[PDB]
Amino acid sequence: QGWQENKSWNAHFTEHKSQGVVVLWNENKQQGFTNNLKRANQAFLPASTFKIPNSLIALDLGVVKDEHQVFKWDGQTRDIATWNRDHNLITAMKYSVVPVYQEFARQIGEARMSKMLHAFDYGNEDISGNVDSFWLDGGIRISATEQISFLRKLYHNKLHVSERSQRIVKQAMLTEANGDYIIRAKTGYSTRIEPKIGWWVGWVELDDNVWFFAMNMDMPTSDGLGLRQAITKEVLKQEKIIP
Ligand SMILES: *C(=O)[C@H]([C@@H](C)O)[C@H]1C[C@@H](SCC/N=C/N)C(C(=O)O)=N1
Ligand SMILES: [Cl-]
Ligand SMILES: [Cl-]
Repeated sequence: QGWQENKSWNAHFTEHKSQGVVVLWNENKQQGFTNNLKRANQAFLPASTFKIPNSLIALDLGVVKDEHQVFKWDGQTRDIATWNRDHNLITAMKYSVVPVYQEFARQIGEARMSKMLHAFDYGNEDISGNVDSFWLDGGIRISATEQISFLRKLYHNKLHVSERSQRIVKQAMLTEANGDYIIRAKTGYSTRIEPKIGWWVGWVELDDNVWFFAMNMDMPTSDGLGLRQAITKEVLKQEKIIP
């Protein structure tokens, strides 16, 4: 089997009248768990979770000099208000500012974007579509288990980019931390192509172990976005990963 199936986590999806998959990886024991082995291997558009490889590539090619470089707002008012201001790599990740990352992809270019995604072993490695939207409405597809594989390489500094690039991106992935755990992660909301889904991918660092996770769920409207982190934390608590 490889992966173990734990159907009891479906209770957390059903409790919120939702459908989806959570995948966990225990790094110390090299064991994986999921509520749905089939959906765990189903490949979707990455949407904003593609900000992780896009950040790595932009840094390594010097499109982004460091996490303090300011990317000026282009003056075009967009629907998410946090986008209509200047950003650096830290705040553009936090607020998931698409137009900044679309400019990164334009500067990287089709040829180099394709070779890096092949170097990364990322999903189906297919960038067909527009250079600045293929991860939103083009041909790239990645499963939850494939996100884990990619994230594990990032955690260990094993992707073929500089160690510094990988350290900066993991810094920008910082989402939450207390005296018990650190979460580094990235959210995604795929809306341009059916089915609309939400993503949350990353890992939980403990004193003696790290737990990688990748989840996606059906997201017909934006009012459910909070359930990405809420369902994931319910699974993490049930498995006694976080208190
Ligand atoms: C990437 O996944 C998304 C981009 C492609 O639009 C961004 C946008 C936010 S959600 C939009 C604000 N919702 C309000 N209700 C996002 C996310 O939260 O994952 N990623
Ligand atoms: Cl994006
Ligand atoms: Cl940090």
